[PDB]
Amino acid sequence: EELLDLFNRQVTQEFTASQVYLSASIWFDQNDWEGMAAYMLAESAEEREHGLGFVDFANKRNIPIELQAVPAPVSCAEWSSPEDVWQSILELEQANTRSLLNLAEAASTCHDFAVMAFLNPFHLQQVNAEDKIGSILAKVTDENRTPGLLRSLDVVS
Amino acid sequence: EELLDLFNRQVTQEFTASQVYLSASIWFDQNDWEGMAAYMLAESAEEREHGLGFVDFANKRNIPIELQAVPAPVSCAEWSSPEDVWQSILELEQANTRSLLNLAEAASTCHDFAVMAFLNPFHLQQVNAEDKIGSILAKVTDENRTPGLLRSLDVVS
Amino acid sequence: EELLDLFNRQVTQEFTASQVYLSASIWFDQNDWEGMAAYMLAESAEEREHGLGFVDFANKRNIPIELQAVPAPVSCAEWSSPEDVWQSILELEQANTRSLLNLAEAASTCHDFAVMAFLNPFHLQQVNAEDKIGSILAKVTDENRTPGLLRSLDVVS
Amino acid sequence: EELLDLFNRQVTQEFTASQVYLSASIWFDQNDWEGMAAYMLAESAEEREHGLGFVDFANKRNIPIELQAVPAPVSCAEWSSPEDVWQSILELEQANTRSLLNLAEAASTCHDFAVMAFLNPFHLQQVNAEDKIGSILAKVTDENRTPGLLRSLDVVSF
Amino acid sequence: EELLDLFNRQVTQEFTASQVYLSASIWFDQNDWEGMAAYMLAESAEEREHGLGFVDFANKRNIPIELQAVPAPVSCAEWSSPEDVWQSILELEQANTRSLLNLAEAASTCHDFAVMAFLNPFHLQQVNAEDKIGSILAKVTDENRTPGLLRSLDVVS
Amino acid sequence: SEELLDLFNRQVTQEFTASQVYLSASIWFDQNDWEGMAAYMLAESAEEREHGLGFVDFANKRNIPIELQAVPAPVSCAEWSSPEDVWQSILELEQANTRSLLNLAEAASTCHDFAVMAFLNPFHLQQVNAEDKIGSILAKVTDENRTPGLLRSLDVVS
Ligand SMILES: [Fe+3]
Ligand SMILES: [Fe+3]
Ligand SMILES: [Fe+3]
Ligand SMILES: [Fe+3]
Ligand SMILES: [Fe+3]
Ligand SMILES: [Fe+3]
Ligand SMILES: [Fe+3]
Ligand SMILES: [Fe+3]
Ligand SMILES: [Fe+3]
Ligand SMILES: [Fe+3]
Ligand SMILES: [Fe+3]
Ligand SMILES: [Fe+3]
Ligand SMILES: [Fe+3]
Ligand SMILES: [Fe+3]
Ligand SMILES: [Fe+3]
Ligand SMILES: [Fe+3]
Ligand SMILES: [Fe+3]
Ligand SMILES: [Fe+3]
Ligand SMILES: [Fe+3]
Ligand SMILES: [Fe+3]
Ligand SMILES: [Fe+3]
Ligand SMILES: [Fe+3]
Ligand SMILES: [Fe+3]
Ligand SMILES: [Fe+3]
Ligand SMILES: [Fe+3]
Ligand SMILES: [Fe+3]
Ligand SMILES: [Fe+3]
Repeated sequence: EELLDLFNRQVTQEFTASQVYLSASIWFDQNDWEGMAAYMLAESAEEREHGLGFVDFANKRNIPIELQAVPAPVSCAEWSSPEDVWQSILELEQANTRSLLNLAEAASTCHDFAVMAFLNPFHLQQVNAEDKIGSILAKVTDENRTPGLLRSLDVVS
Repeated sequence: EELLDLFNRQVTQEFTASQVYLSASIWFDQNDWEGMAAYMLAESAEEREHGLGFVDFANKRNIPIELQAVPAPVSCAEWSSPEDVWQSILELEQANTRSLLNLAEAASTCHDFAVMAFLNPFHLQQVNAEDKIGSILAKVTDENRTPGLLRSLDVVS
Repeated sequence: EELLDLFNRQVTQEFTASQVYLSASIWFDQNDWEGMAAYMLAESAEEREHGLGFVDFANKRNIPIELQAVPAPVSCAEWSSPEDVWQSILELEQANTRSLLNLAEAASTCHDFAVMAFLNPFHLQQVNAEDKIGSILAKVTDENRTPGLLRSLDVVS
Repeated sequence: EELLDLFNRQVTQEFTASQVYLSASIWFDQNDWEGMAAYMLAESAEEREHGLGFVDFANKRNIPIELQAVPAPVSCAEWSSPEDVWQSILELEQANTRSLLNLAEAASTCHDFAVMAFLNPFHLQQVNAEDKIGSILAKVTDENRTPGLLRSLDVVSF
Repeated sequence: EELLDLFNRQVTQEFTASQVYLSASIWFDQNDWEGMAAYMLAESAEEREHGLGFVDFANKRNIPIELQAVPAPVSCAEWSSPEDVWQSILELEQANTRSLLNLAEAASTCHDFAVMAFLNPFHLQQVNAEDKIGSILAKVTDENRTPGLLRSLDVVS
Repeated sequence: SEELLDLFNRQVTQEFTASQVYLSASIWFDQNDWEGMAAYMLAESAEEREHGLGFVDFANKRNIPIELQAVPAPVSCAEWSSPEDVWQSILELEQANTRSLLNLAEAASTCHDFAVMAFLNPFHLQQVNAEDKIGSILAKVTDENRTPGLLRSLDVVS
């Protein structure tokens, strides 16, 4: 019952992303990027709400949910500049997107029209999230070419 | 530094309790106790906010946080009735209280007045939380003596 | 009483900090850093308000206060750029913190519960104050790596 | 004066009632009947207000008031269900009614028209108070026949 | 244990003070000091509210409370002037302060952080209460040096 | 101008000195339970500090280098034992704030420093107001304090 397992794992993936955003928030705060830290913190809350959405839909559709361990974030070990963090967040969102497309591909195989309809807005959110992060990362990578300049973006924007 | 250690453990414990309250709402939902499930769901969010509060203080005080795995909730698999769930949630809160007091003990021994001040409203919150859950459990245990009657409590949320 | 002595020293320490913030405001103003000047000026009034809070408590609790001289700020003479100012201010705040922690320890030993309670919000204020000065100093030190760029933090504030 | 004496005893009886209501609040609360607890709590403040009213009238009328001890409520030692509590509260109000009629009898005897006029709203309050408490007791006694049912109306109601 | 006892005594002391304040309102009213009487009456209600706050906390923390007798006030038999009343009220509050501090000592000894946190605002209120009473008494004692002058305090504040 | 810069610096010192003397006075009044008088001195302390900040602000704009001096420990408190003594000391403080403004203005006139003279003018008028008001309070205090308790009644009302 691959579909029920993938749905279950999607919840884990959402909560996993929430923790990694939190991890990014903490690294930014510890290094005095309060603007970038606030953005990561909001995204952490948003990834948790996506998870809660999946759980609620599962409850309604009698998809048994069993909550799994939420793994320790580990990219924070290696981050040493804002660019490192944003790049890890971009990889996280790309993985998020692949996991949703797998889910929707299993639903399609099983003719599970309800699940596919449920997933639609999420596919469009991922498009927007990858673009947004991609854009932030491009800015960060450009600005960090001059010492101190990126520190101006955080504060202003 | 056992203080740093206990502070990290507290963050973990708050997120752990968040997940346990989510598993409770899941079980309540799946068994058609929507009122009780709404309540657990809001407590889940609240525990997460307590975790965030600790993280924020730790950042400001240069207590380095490293996010740990959030363990899977274990007790659901054994719950059979609402009484079982409210009992596990009472134990959870009793544990929550214990670890706040341990943390506070270690702060005291260190003369860390800032940490003690920070924890005061959580100590008072814990008193309230254990009271409220104790009270709910007593009602549940009294009302469940008549078949069907507890379902009536549940349509009071 | 050493408690009495320390309580009186704390008043002087708050007024001393007010003067030193004022000295910084002056140095910033004379050097055309109006945004940083305004910020230091507001911190000078706040420090004076803390002094006054201690004085008022002392009157109420029969701690005799005798006001001491407020020494001339000395660090201005050596400041050459905004980094030097902000680093002196961070030191000032670290010393404000230590003096409050010593007062609290003296209060603890005498079982002076009222003094300990009165001090709690100042312990938490200090945590915030050090985090905030720490974070400005980090930005200032990063942005001053490019000529003129820090002058852009000041105006955009 | 028997009147001065009864007037002072009236004050004591009110403050005693206030304490007994408070002990009922505490038993309810400790036993997780928060609605019944809130009711008793509000009744304790009301009884205190009746005592203060008597005190104020006494001062105006030059009846010297000497505040007496308010004894420890002791029935809580033996309460074990809400029914026991409300039974004790009914007895309490029947006693409040009796000390009021004693005071009024003595006032009538002495032709103290002012005192009797002062007492009239209290005589009507007691009527209402005894009626309300008796009705709550009848409800509690009927509901407690089915396990759990009483609890379900502490919550919904009070 | 010492904590449950002291906690019960504290409720007793608050209700006793409530009666003592009532007793003073009585004495003032009987002697045509309506202003001072109204003030004592408000204080009587306020002490009663403190007692109820302790009771509520004890309920929540499972500190069994059993209400003790409220003794007959007895200072009233000896009061001859406003000054004697206000002197008894000062001693009353100094005794209120004493017992709070003992309760706090005992809580500290047991590491009862919740009780200590609950007590902190009462410690600060006692400081204010003793100040205010000390100050009223100074005024009464000064003003009563000229016949009839104290009747002025009363009809104004 | 050298004596003009020095006097302008001393003027800053004088305002903050006065601010601390007024605070000393608030503390003495509070400790002796004159709350009304205490609140008035505290308000004055803040206002004196504001005047100082106004001088600092003008100095900065005019490029008069300000170096902040020690603010001395107030010492009149040691001597005060009634409200009269506190108010007299405050009158003499405002009389010295006045002399010191007039000195400054004298140096500026000499130097033809028109902007400084313009800047001082409202402070000259304020000092008139301040010496008049302290004078009036001190006369009231000294009159009232001839009857025991009387002064106390008017801290409390006014
Ligand atoms: Fe978003
Ligand atoms: Fe997501
Ligand atoms: Fe997003
Ligand atoms: Fe986003
Ligand atoms: Fe928690
Ligand atoms: Fe909790
Ligand atoms: Fe909760
Ligand atoms: Fe809550
Ligand atoms: Fe601030
Ligand atoms: Fe600040
Ligand atoms: Fe400070
Ligand atoms: Fe600050
Ligand atoms: Fe009633
Ligand atoms: Fe009623
Ligand atoms: Fe009623
Ligand atoms: Fe009554
Ligand atoms: Fe009654
Ligand atoms: Fe009070
Ligand atoms: Fe009060
Ligand atoms: Fe008061
Ligand atoms: Fe009290
Ligand atoms: Fe009191
Ligand atoms: Fe003035
Ligand atoms: Fe001035
Ligand atoms: Fe002046
Ligand atoms: Fe003035
Ligand atoms: Fe003025």
